[PDB]
Amino acid sequence: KKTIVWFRRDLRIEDNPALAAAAHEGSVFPVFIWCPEEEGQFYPGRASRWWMKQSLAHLSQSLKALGSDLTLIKTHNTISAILDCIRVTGATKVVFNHLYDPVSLVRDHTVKEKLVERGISVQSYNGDLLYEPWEIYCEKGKPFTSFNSYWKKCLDMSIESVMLPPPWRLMPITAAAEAIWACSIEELGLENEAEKPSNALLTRAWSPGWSNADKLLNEFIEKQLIDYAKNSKKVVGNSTSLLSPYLHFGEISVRHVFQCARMKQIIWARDKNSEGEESADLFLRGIGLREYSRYICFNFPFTHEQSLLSHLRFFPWDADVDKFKAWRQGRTGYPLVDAGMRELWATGWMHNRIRVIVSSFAVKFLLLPAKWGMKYFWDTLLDADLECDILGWQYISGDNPALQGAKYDPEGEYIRQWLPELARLPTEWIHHPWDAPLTVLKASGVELGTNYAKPIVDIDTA
Amino acid sequence: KKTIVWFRRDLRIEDNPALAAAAHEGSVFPVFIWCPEEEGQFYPGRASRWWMKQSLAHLSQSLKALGSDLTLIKTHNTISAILDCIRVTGATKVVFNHLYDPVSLVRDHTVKEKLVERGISVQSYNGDLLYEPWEIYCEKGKPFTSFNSYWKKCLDMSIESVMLPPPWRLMPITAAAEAIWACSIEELGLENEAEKPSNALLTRAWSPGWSNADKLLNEFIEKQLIDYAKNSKKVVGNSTSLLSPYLHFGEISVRHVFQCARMKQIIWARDKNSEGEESADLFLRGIGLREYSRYICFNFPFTHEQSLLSHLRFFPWDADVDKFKAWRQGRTGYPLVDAGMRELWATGWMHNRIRVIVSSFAVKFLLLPAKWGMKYFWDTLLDADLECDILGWQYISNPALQGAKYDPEGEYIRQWLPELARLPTEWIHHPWDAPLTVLKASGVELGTNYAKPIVDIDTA
Amino acid sequence: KKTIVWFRRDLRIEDNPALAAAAHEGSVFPVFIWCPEEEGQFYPGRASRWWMKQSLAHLSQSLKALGSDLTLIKTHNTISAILDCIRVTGATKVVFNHLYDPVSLVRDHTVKEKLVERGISVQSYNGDLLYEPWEIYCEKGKPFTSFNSYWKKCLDMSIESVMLPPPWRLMPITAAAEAIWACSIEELGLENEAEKPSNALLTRAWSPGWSNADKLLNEFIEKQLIDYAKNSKKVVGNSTSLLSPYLHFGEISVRHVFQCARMKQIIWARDKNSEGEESADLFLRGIGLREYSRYICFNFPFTHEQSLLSHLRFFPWDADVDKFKAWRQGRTGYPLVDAGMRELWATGWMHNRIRVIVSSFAVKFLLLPAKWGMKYFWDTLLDADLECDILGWQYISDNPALQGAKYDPEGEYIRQWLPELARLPTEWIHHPWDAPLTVLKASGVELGTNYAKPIVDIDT
Amino acid sequence: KKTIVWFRRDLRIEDNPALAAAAHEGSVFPVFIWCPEEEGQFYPGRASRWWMKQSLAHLSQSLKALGSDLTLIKTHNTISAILDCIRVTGATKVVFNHLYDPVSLVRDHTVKEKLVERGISVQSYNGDLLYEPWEIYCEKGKPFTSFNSYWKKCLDMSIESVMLPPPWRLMPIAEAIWACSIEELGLENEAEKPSNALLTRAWSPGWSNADKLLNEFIEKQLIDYAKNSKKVVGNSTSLLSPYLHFGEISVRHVFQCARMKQIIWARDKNSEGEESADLFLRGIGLREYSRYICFNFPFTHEQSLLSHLRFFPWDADVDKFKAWRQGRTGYPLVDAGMRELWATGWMHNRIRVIVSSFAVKFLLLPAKWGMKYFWDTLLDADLECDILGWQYISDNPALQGAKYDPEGEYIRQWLPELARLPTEWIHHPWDAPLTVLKASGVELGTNYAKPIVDID
Ligand SMILES: Cc1cc2nc3c(=O)[nH]c(=O)nc-3n(C[C@H](O)[C@H](O)[C@H](O)COP(=O)(O)OP(=O)(O)OC[C@H]3O[C@@H](n4cnc5c(N)ncnc54)[C@H](O)[C@@H]3O)c2cc1C
Ligand SMILES: Cc1cc2nc3c(=O)[nH]c(=O)nc-3n(C[C@H](O)[C@H](O)[C@H](O)COP(=O)(O)OP(=O)(O)OC[C@H]3O[C@@H](n4cnc5c(N)ncnc54)[C@H](O)[C@@H]3O)c2cc1C
Ligand SMILES: Cc1cc2nc3c(=O)[nH]c(=O)nc-3n(C[C@H](O)[C@H](O)[C@H](O)COP(=O)(O)OP(=O)(O)OC[C@H]3O[C@@H](n4cnc5c(N)ncnc54)[C@H](O)[C@@H]3O)c2cc1C
Repeated sequence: KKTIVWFRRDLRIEDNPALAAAAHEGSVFPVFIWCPEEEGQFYPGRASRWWMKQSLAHLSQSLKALGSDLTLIKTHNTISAILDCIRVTGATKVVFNHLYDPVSLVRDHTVKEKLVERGISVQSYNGDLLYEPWEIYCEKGKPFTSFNSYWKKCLDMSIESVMLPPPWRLMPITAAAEAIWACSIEELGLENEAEKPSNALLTRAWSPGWSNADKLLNEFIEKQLIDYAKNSKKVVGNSTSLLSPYLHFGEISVRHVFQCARMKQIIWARDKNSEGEESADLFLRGIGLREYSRYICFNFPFTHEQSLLSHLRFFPWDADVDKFKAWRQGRTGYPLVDAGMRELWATGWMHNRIRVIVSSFAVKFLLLPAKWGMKYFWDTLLDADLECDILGWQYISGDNPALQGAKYDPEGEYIRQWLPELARLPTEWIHHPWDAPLTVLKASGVELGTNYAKPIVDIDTA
Repeated sequence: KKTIVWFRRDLRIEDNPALAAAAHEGSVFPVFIWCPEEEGQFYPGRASRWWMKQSLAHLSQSLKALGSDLTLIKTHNTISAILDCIRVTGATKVVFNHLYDPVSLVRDHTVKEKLVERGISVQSYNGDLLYEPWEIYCEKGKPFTSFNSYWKKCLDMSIESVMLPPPWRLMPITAAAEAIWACSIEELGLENEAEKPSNALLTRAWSPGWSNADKLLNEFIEKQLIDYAKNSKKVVGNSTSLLSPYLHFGEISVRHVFQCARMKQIIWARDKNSEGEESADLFLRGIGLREYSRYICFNFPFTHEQSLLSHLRFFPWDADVDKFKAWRQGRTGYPLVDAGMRELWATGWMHNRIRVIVSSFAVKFLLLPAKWGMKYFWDTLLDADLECDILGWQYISNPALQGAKYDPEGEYIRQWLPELARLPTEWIHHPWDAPLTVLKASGVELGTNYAKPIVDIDTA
Repeated sequence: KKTIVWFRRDLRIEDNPALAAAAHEGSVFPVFIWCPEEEGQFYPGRASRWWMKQSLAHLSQSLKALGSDLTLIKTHNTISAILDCIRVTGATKVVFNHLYDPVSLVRDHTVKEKLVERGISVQSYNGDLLYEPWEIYCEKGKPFTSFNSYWKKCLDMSIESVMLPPPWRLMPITAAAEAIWACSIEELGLENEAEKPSNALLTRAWSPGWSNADKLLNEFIEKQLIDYAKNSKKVVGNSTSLLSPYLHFGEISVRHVFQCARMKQIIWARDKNSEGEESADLFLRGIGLREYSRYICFNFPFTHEQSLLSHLRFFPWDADVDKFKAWRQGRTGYPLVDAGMRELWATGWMHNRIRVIVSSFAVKFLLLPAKWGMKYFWDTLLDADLECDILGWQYISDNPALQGAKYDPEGEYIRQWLPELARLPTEWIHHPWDAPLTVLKASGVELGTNYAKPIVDIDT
Repeated sequence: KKTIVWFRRDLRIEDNPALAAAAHEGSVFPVFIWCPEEEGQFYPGRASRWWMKQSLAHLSQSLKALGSDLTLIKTHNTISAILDCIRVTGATKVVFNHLYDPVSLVRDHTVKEKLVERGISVQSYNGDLLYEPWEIYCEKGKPFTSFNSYWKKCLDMSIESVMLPPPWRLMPIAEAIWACSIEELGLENEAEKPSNALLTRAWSPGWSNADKLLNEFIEKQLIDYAKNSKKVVGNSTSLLSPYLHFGEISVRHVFQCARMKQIIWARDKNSEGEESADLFLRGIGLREYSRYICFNFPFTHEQSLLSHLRFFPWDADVDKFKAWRQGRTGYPLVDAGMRELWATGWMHNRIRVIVSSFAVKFLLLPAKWGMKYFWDTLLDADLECDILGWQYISDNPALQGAKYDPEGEYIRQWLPELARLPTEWIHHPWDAPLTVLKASGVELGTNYAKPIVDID
């Protein structure tokens, strides 16, 4: 009994329907493979690379308490290093968890069918979704189009796979020679040397590792799930889940956040505390958006499999740099649009709606190439998914700054935290200081120019 | 397409494997049967009757939120009433859970028989035990007999069940005709109006219902599981888990107690938190006693002699009434056993230490018969589970020595016997022999505001 | 220049105006004189004495942080005693505080007129009361007669006392070997020997020392004083302030608490929190009664000229000593009565509402001589003063079926002290002997075996 | 019987010996006079002028509960109105509290010189100090030279006054000439009204709040004053400066409870606390040294400046100074100053000396030219204390920034741009070699103003 477990994005030792199977047959030794030779343009971002650089030491320490080791390996020809350890340990099946980005379904399918050459087979599993992306059908076996009708379907199926248990103890493979070309994390070029501390001060407002995701989940529900309904439009403060980074990397089983959040939604329904019950629907509706991402990405091919889906690939964005240089620096001249970008670079996370503020501003007002923008988004955000992000820059494809600010920001407290220079305007007309009278600004300490960035462009022509 | 569940001691829906398994094949219809006289002498006790009357009503709301209603039949011909309720819907399935009491075992092999022979399908499930007591083997087909040997093997076979989720939208069928006599719990014979006002005062210390179980669990594991290894032996107040009733009635799925109490055990091991790693494995071994009862009842053969298997069937040695009239009134004299019985009579629960002190003195020194022993616990103890009771007495078949390891400061005796508010611990645990002056200066004159020790410990 | 500060019942450093006045002239060194040969019948009780022994030792450490050393002395005659201190110190002035009990006014009256013969200036300083018992008169200069006729007159006073700070550094003065006839505490003997191991169990519910006082008052006012209206008549739990013993021994200054609430009340006086405003008023009146007590004990006849009003020794007494030893052991039957004495004997303190029940008991429903009723209270109350206490046995000189719901609605007070009634329904606990047998036997209470019978019929 | 107490800078009813001194007698009538033209330059700034608005709104609502009333007289001339209200009410006493600033010193003496004509006696009471500087004459009348020399004699001679009780009853007793409302007594202008809105987030005036910050501070954080006082980060300071300035809390009562817990920790041998206490009462301490020099000599011995800073020429220009309140001085340790001081009206002491010392020693502006601006925006504008520190001044942005900002998170809280540099660089970005610059998000000149200075 010898089996290899290949790890991609399931760095958790609780509710893994790939790992959990392996503990039955016999001993194992896991494997992480990093091959930057095949990703083409889909190479990871700048801090997302940082993320994997951190949880690994957290995870690999975990097997040292369950009696084994995660054994990292770099290479170009993943098949060969697979062919290597197949030669050095004599296991027969290589279990693993599915992936759904279309830079992976080509990688998996080819390596498996080239793995039968040695009479070597494989069983793939589902360890990151609620429903299969091939389960939901219409009446005639077609793909849905409206998520709302989609969510009703998944909401009344109630069929899951299993919430498996955690294994008791691993069966460890002894060792092997050093002809696999890598042993330690540093040789993996996840993070460059010139930016090692500079890309490390995000550790104040973050702490990866599934051990952390457990603390953050339990502390979340009992404390502030009752107020998620009356906070999801509040951009200020930690007013939402903050479980975006963990989910993309598979550190907390989303089919576990679906139970431990479900078993509270029933309690308030029993007590008829309809306030708390109403907050639970938007949350679970939240996760359901994520299914709409991948399910479409598999039923339809991603963005038509080309540059963009059907219409926005050759739109004449102004072929200019400094505005694009200005869009990210935080000097566009607007309170909102410049607000978060001073914070995006600060901790690599923004509210879910503010992103939809900043996003539409560039392509629809600055007229800059989204490829220059989305690439920056992939370049900077922690949890920069491949599938949902391209969904994000489709709903943003098809806004008076005054009105939407008050609803999003009622009392002018957000801008005062990420733009301290404007801490002396009245709560009225703060979000659009260029519209107020000239003399009231003199009443404050805001003078556009040398002490505050004038607006790059205005809506009068925009 | 149509099924009829049948709850016996699984008053819970989160992880009810005999429940979700019915939700997928169509529609369901819950039921609860009461066995008034087919229990013979195994009629549940007084207090234990009360806990059920508070658990069901709370539970009846819970399934109501899911869109269904629990029905309640009271008869001594279970196969008959179940055979009647079948013809109201024509279901081909009747699910339940596996139980190992000597009276429902025989009740179960027949009900399937009268159903399989009559030909209507039925599935059982397992939802009360991690390991089924037929799985564990020693070499080929023999059982173990040393619990440490048993537990040493359970820690090395992780193959077990899979905790399901709770369903979403349950659909009953019709509930058409009440000819099955859909009796109400108030119409169900659970208590007596004469004694009813007294028993309701138990709510000052407990609150039944499965939903309260969860709010206690997270209240437990996140707060005091880290130091349970240094609070199990301190009899005073609330130290232990206080889960014993909720696990007897299936108020909470035991396995989920074994997940959320393991993940908080692997974290400390990774962190070198050597203290917490000790207190974790003195709780998960705590549950381990629980299975070991079940594994002796079924796979070891039952009491071939009377209920007490092969130890005490000849030497009761007494038929007194006044002594038994004195042992349960807290007028014994020993200021440790007295502090218990008033604790039991006041809240219907004791700590595991005291449950082995009031017993040992109840037989080794008071000369009373064992049979009188078990039933009095059997009538009042909230968590009176029979399998975990014969184990309680076969473990047993001066207090100052044992007065130190369990309660050193003597804080306990000054909570339930306030007459001794002015005695130091050097004489609180045995007043009969203290110096004559110390009793005078304190508010204790033997016999007048406290009775002497009922039997001399020194000789007998 | 050189002075001798005298400590009698004001063991505090903050706001001791007799001391701060001597914090300007020169060097000071404290003194505590003891003589158990001048009080005779006024010898403070058993639990009273332990308060001194557990407050002085707390005080002495506080004065040594400022460069001083409280000396302690025994003597048969204080006059000859203090003259010894002149023998070595050779100081010049003498400052003390005023008292009002009938034993001190005679002694201290001799002190002034017997030290001027030695050409020694001597002063007093009234730092224990709010208003002088002699300054308040009627319009015609006669005294008042009734409390409420007096309290309104005391809410508009002009010539107030003064608040003081604590000095920084005290210049001590070392004279010679300690003294004649005595030592620190050993020869004064605040406690006998064998009584010591028992008394220490009082520390669980009290902690002497003025340093603990300030922690309490700040903890009491800004946390509990808002609800004093709704807790003044609830017997269970720490309803009232729990300040009585400190304010007797002067461990806190009465003119500092009275300020700390008035400045507090005016805050609520602005926001229209009358319910918070009104509860503040009762505590204010609570100080009014106590001050009222010192009034009539000075300008009205000395203890009314007798323990019984002037003679009051002829009416029916029927001295049956059996009940007395029967009463104070808490075995009388009336569960509220025996509730008290099982708290009075375990923490040396009761709620004042309770103290008017039992006090009515020993004389009315039992006919015992009142002097037997003081000898117990004086012997075990931790705040057994002389002046307010005589008021207690004078304010009195009612059916429990009613007042039971008056002061303990749900009956929590009985079940905390008497646990054997833990299974009566609440509407019967306050009077069991009216119960029907179908509920006594149905509960665990058998009148006459474990819980004593009524000592006497209520219609007697 | 009636007496006219005269509230000047003691807006509180607790421990006010200029008020309760009337209570022994009888009816009173409080009045508050303002004159925006007799103070000349000392016309209080925008910051302090706003603070006055809340307290009087808070005191008037306070005294009325005692069955009384407090008008709001305004005048062209102070001495005139008092004799005017005299005739209307016909009292015999006009008590008030002292103020030891020379601009108002002579004023009270001017009214002590006119009241003896009418034959109504006056009584001034000590309501701001533990030691009214007349008694502390040492060595027969030669004042001290340092502070600690001054702070020592008072200790061994620690005689004080008696903390007087609060009052119980205030039975009180036409147009007090051309009586004016609250808003005609202009403390604000029309424009600056809404901009004063956000300042409420930082403070909440009123004597009824001073006690809370007092009692909360004494029993919660006074242990950590010895270890937090040299930390710019967070709230590691009492923040009791304004509440103490306007007489909203009796300064001696603060010394009382402080000394109480001090000796308490001496009992339990908590040696760590006992240094936390003695350091703190030193904090109130040097305040007393301010008025001690301001009495025995007028401030700077005659005028606003001692005798010197008229030579030693300045960098006569405003575009330099125009940067300062704009907070573009390059050094984030300074530009973290103005961005706060502009937005809160308060700065920690240590930052205050590193910003104050800058304008004269590096920017080289006129010293008075910067002091005046502080009077406009610091919520604690006080001549007898502002001139103290400015006379206290007359280093390295990294060598000193290390003690008071170990992680720099104080800068990443007020300077949202620089949130991505290592802690050992964020005080002087120009030293960070270029490899750590473009990788980080800052390029000086566009993403952050270049330091307009030569560092040496
Ligand atoms: C004479 C006698 C009779 C008893 N009768 C019962 C009975 O009817 N029902 C009952 O549940 N327990 C019985 N016990 C055991 C004991 O009362 C309980 O197991 C335990 O004290 C309950 O406290 P707890 O819930 O805090 O236990 P904790 O140890 O704090 O944790 C709760 C869990 O501990 C388990 N556990 C701990 N010790 C034992 C044990 N010795 N045997 C079985 N399970 C154990 C329980 O199953 C329960 O699920 C008896 C013991 C004796 C000596
Ligand atoms: C029969 C009888 C006997 C009493 N014997 C004593 C005694 O020996 N010693 C003693 O100190 N008090 C005695 N009292 C007064 C009162 O019962 C106690 O002071 C009791 O402690 C009041 O509760 P408290 O002080 O804890 O309430 P708190 O709120 O803690 O105290 C209120 C304050 O007001 C005073 N006070 C309140 N009510 C009264 C009152 N009716 N008379 C006098 N002062 C009052 C208390 O001394 C205290 O300073 C007696 C009262 C009665 C009716
Ligand atoms: C150049 C300079 C000018 C200043 N101008 C003023 C001014 O106009 N108004 C003003 O109120 N304060 C002034 N200060 C004092 C200093 O600004 C205060 O410490 C700070 O503004 C408030 O902090 P704090 O009250 O919480 O200090 P804490 O120590 O927590 O407060 C204790 C109290 O002691 C006094 N105090 C504290 N530090 C000092 C100090 N360094 N010098 C004098 N007294 C002090 C204050 O009354 C303060 O409220 C000045 C200090 C300097 C160096």
